[PDB]
Amino acid sequence: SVRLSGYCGSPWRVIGYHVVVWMMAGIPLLLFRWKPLWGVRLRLRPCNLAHAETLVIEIWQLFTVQVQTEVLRYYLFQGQRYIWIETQQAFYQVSLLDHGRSCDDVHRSRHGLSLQDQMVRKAIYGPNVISIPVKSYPQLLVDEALNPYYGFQAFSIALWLADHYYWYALCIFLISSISICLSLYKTRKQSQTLRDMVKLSMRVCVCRPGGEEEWVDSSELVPGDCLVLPQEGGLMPCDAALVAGECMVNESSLTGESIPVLKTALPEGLGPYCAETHRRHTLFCGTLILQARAYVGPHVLAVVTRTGFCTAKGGLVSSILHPRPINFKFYKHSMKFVAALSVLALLGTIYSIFILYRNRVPLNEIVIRALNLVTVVVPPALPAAMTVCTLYAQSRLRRQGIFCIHPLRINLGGKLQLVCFDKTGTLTEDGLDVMGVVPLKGQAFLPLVPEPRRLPVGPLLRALATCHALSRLQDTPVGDPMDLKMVESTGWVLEDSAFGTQVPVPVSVLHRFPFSSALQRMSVVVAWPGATQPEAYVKGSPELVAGLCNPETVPTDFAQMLQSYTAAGYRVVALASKPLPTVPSLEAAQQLTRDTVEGDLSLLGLLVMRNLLKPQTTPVIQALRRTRIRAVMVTGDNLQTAVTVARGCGMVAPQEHLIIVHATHPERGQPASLEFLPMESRSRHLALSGPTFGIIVKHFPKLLPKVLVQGTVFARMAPEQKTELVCELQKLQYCVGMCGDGANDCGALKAADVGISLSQAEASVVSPFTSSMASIECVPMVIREGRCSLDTSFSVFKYMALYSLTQFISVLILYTINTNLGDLQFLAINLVITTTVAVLMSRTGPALVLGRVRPPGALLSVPVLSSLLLQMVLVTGVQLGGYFLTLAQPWFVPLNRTVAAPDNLPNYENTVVFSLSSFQYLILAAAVSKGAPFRRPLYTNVPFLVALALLSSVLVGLVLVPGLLQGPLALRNITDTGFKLLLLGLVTLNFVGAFMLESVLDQCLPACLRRLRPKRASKKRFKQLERELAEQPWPP
Repeated sequence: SVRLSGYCGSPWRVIGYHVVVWMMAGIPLLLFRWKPLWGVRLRLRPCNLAHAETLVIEIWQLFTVQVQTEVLRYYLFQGQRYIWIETQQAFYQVSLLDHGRSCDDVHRSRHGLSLQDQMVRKAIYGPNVISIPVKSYPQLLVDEALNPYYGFQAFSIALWLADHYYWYALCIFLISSISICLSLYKTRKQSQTLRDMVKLSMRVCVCRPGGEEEWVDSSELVPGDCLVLPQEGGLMPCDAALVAGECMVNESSLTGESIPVLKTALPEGLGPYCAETHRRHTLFCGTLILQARAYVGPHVLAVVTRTGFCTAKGGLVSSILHPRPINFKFYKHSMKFVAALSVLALLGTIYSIFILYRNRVPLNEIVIRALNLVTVVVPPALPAAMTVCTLYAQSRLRRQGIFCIHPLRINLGGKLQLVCFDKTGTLTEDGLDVMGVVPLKGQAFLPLVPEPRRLPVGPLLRALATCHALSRLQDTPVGDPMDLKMVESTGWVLEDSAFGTQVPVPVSVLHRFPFSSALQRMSVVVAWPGATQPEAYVKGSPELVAGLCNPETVPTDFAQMLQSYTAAGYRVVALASKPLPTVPSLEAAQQLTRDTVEGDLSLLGLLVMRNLLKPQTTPVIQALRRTRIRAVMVTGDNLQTAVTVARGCGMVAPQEHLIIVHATHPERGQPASLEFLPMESRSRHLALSGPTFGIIVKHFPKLLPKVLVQGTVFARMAPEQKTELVCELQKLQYCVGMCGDGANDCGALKAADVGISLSQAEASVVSPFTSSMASIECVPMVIREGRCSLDTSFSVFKYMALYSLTQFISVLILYTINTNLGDLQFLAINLVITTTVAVLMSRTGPALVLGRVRPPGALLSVPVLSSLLLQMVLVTGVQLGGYFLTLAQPWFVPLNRTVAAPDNLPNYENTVVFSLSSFQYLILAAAVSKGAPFRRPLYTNVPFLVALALLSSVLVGLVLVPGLLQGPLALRNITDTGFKLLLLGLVTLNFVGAFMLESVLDQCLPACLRRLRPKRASKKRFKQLERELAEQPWPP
């Protein structure tokens, strides 16, 4: 859903808008930066899109986009270019200009592109540059500092300068500048990282039509141009389809896979070109071409399909630059909470005005001091503290091996209620492994041998070690992981082809028949010194190989045992051999036909190779299931294999039931039918394929929510189906995590609320969350860090509120008696104590164990608001007790009410209130810092503990030892010592009361709230569905 609105230019309206906004006030600019639709409507006049000079885009969010003309009228929205099609009278994305053209069109453009036609297509498509818009420091400062929060901070600096509070104005300016510098640091870091990541400039030879070859810069490429690649290979500058030749490509920079992939020439045909259907033929921008072979012609040719942001790397970089806004509002009723604090602030302000009038202070000073009191509850350090929290979260994850490109996405980790896991690579080992081999003795299968190394030397061992199609590239075996795994299992070393015994003669490959997808098998011709005649070894599908084998060799237990292996999630391949009476020689064996070798075999043994589960998978799955976080396995593999892995990793514990949901296509004469297939070894899981999922999505919208709620295994799903599944689960107000490492999981990881990729680098682009570890242990780490981040940000907001209300009460108490909190005392409180403690509060890390209780999501919660109100009650009580206790002292002398502060400073009332409140800031900071369930205990934070200890020591020095900082801070020297001990006892009483109140609330109050008002329901659609299914189970 996108809406456009073309606005043609007009000078008089623009100059009128300019003068009105500039001269009238700054409020219109604020409401425009809040609601820009009114601003653009006033500034510029709506008109026909064909006459647009400045568009408006809605997606609901508003962007305004200039239109540029070159005659080509184009604009750029979020990197992508849209051009003015005159015939269609619309703006079409250049990503779809040649979309749909067939492979024959690509092979026709193979000859290249005319230089003039290249020039026009470069005007259309733009340069082949993923240009990250870098901003200068003045531009970044303007973008940051013009926040209305910093505007209010500057206004407050003006008010405090007016009241001759120079030190406090300097404090506010320093804290605001620290906030701005932190924002600049993070923003410029991210931008520079992106720029050096996409930096790319090369000279690539392009095949100009007419037979000549042209060398241009990398940015000169346009779609439809023909590249020629170096025979040794290089880096890929564009997104091209391979038309002639083959090449090794290392797609780790794009996909994250380190293995070399075969990229072959595009198959000629009348089918539309697709980067996904023809992926094996498509070269991607940013990948590495290890080598290129020109089997036909003199050079390897590729034809450019996508340039700039159109490429896959361009799409990923755009998704990083313009991320989809986070759906979750973690701070539910944040505006209501801020208004609930602001009504208390307004009551305090009206009381301040009343008492200031009652103190007979001039009206100008009344309004100045009321404005200062209002500015008190807008803490300068709130943005700094809130950015520091996310910076610490990102640092903790990075030290754990988890990298996030959007640190605000971390809080979504503590909101996760469901995590989807791709099976292979993520839950199971990346490839198959040798669990056993099944030799024969005549017509009887021998017992399984776990390791093939100790098998006696013979035709079966040689078939295991030799019947393959390996090719030693760079002294490294490459090819089918099937073959690589079996040959490394045999222990024989590759050296046509010869093999050396691990510890017993070397064996040579006289001839080799390469594997074919249609044949389900392959064969070789093999001889060794000491052999009377060569032996031909065949490995392939057991059913087909057994037919080629002699019937008197194949045991009758063949079918039953192969089914027994297959049902257990294994993968069985058969090994057969036959003696060839041909003389052992290179020439003689090369003339053997495939039919001769494949026919008349003998069954020597079976090979079983299952995909092992990673050791870390089961503990993580059971830890997530213990936390009541749904573990869903969304795989493209077989359903039986998926179910076996799911039961093995603890997604379906043995006491649980698993129902396989099967859906029949609505063929002619009948509708679509759902049938449920129960199987034997919250407690009822469903297993269904991709076809079944699509059938249910189309024809069964009523039963789809229940399937999604109690569906655990999702096998045989295509990547579009994985993305659809993630979206459908999110439609039930799940917070879905996706932990697929694969490249095919790209859409699901982009769609999911938390998308984690397992084996990546520091600079990976595949998903918002990337990890370096191969195990799914990064998922509980992300969840623990997200819960810690949510708890930490809640504690920081609570401390900011408590902070602010405490200082507000102190200023009110001092206003009542016609004094104030003094200049350097504001500086000390707001900078030395509060900013330090607030930016060190968030440094403590997540709890070491994931627990069932979830962090809250409502800032105006009864627990949070009750905590704030009951902490402020005790703060006000302690300060007023201290003030009413210093009055009772005999040495006390009332302040000079005639003058106004700071003229009457130092005075005993200011001294007592400053001392008490300064201790209360540290007390509240320690009180809001909860540990378990979501964080480590407070003392594990050594900077925070050192700050609390040193600041408490400095405050105790201020109270006790005379003459220390009592000159600058303007503290009256209290001679009495029993009174100092009484004040310290009042501070200790407040410190004990704050922690006891926090403990009592945390323990009792949830129980009291549940007993008082049991929740009628839960707003979440999935929880409603879970209760509905408990009432009446759906599959009967």
